[PDB]
Amino acid sequence: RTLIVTTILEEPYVMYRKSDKPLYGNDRFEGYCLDLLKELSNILGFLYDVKLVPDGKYGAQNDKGEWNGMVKELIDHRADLAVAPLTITYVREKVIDFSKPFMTLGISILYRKGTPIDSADDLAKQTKIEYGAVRDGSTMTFFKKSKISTYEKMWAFMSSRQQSALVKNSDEGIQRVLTTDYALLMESTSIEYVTQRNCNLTQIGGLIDSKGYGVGTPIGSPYRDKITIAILQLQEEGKLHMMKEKWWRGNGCP
Amino acid sequence: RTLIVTTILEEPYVMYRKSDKPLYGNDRFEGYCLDLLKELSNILGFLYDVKLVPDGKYGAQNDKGEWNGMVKELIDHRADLAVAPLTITYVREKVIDFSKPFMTLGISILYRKGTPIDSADDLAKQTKIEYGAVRDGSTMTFFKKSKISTYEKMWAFMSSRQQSALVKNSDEGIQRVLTTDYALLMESTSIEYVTQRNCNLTQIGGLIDSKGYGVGTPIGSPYRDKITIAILQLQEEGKLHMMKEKWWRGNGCP
Ligand SMILES: C=C(C)[C@H]1CN[C@H](C(=O)O)[C@H]1CC(=O)O
Ligand SMILES: C=C(C)[C@H]1CN[C@H](C(=O)O)[C@H]1CC(=O)O
Ligand SMILES: [Cl-]
Ligand SMILES: [Cs+]
Ligand SMILES: [Cs+]
Ligand SMILES: [Cs+]
Ligand SMILES: [Cs+]
Ligand SMILES: [Cs+]
Ligand SMILES: [Cs+]
Ligand SMILES: [Cs+]
Ligand SMILES: [Cs+]
Ligand SMILES: [Cs+]
Ligand SMILES: [Cs+]
Ligand SMILES: [Cs+]
Ligand SMILES: [Cs+]
Ligand SMILES: [Cs+]
Repeated sequence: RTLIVTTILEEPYVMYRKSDKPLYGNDRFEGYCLDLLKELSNILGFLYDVKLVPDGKYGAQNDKGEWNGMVKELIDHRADLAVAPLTITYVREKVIDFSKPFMTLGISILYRKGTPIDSADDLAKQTKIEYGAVRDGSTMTFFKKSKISTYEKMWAFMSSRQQSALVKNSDEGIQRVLTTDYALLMESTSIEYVTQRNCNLTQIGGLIDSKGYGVGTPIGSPYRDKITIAILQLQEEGKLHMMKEKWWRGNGCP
Repeated sequence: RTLIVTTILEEPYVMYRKSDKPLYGNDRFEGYCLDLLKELSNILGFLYDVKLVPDGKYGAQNDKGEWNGMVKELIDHRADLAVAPLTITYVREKVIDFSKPFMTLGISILYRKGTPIDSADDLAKQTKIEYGAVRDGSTMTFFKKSKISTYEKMWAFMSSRQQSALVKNSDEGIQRVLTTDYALLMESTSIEYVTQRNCNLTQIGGLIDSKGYGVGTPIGSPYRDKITIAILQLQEEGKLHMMKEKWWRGNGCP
């Protein structure tokens, strides 16, 4: 059987390969998520067809409760699997199925080395350093929904001034941190990838929560549980950690 | 109708409450897993009867391949849920359904403070300091099945003299660490709890793998997905973190 896999460009999970000529089909892509998909397909014995989500989004709900992104692709049975850094969340888990996590992480803070900022409360209690998150992502949703005082304060700040503190995507966020006085609230695995490559940046504080990425399937799909068992096998064999080290490790920080 | 919940005594997850009279029913018990069970039952709206697993085991396979412990209670439909620090593993996930994790953790090392030992490699390359794990637990299985060179060596040591380096339970392991030249390979969440209470002990190195604890249900359970959603809600609200802080915090160490 050939499975249709929805995905999205996101370093280092899914990237365009480098080549002298135009590329076609699955050969267009490489990354952690392509390696994962390869291992899963060998364990479970399926073939696969990788398609970028047409609207370029992960999956959030609008005011009318309608979904977009890779989540909507699954709800509508336009894909068999979503393989991406798709955060397992309460709201998504109500409308699609996820495997157990293939990576665990938490929200943390990307900012410059060598400053007095130590934690999110240090950001919450001031207004000179701007801070925000990718608009409509699981990090933003976390803050919008929080009832913890510090995070309520932070949400009030991020959402002020027509959400001027938010960014459209992680790359925009990375550039804003590098150039201006701005902190990005970012999933810790992406932070690790960034700070391997930008020696002037650092994670600030630890993880403010705990969550995972999981393979998405339509609700009621039989592949959800097979993929879970396959992920646990890869985890216990040390394969997922080897895959992470392959794609994360940078060129060293002087 | 009332759900039967299998569990096991294990500090600080499930413990006998302290009282001046004999205790009965759910009132016998307190701890992280009792708080979790309460929260789950309020979200999902069920009543429950907590029942200690009769053989006092978590769940492992005998040579015939028949299961025991909480895992077997679920297989046999003698319990509806298992709420305990029941590690989510490849072998278990084949025979029962686990919620998504309510806690994430890894194997690490419990040892004495003040020594030059820094990692599992340091242990593996020597014979003066003994080391082991709880017999037939998920940590022992990790070493038993590892194809990583260092962990193969460590397993060879752990299995000599008919497994004399292994212990029957965590308290025996802790007492051996306190009294003799011995390090215990232990789940990091249990190391955190021990080292807040025994000031001469410390965790050595970081986590050598990654995994979670989940709520166990029989394969096919109408509650598995409902419980996963409730866990996600409790995580996102900061309630699991608060519960961990309540039960882990000690006031005596350094
Ligand atoms: C790359 C981004 C936009 C994705 C990745 N996982 C989160 C998601 O699945 O919503 C988003 C990041 C975030 O919200 O910090
Ligand atoms: C307390 C012990 C016997 C349990 C706890 N979780 C692991 C399990 O579920 O197998 C075991 C610990 C270990 O093997 O380090
Ligand atoms: Cl699951
Ligand atoms: Cs090219
Ligand atoms: Cs294949
Ligand atoms: Cs679901
Ligand atoms: Cs700092
Ligand atoms: Cs509050
Ligand atoms: Cs700069
Ligand atoms: Cs209840
Ligand atoms: Cs009861
Ligand atoms: Cs299962
Ligand atoms: Cs050393
Ligand atoms: Cs040390
Ligand atoms: Cs080997
Ligand atoms: Cs302490």
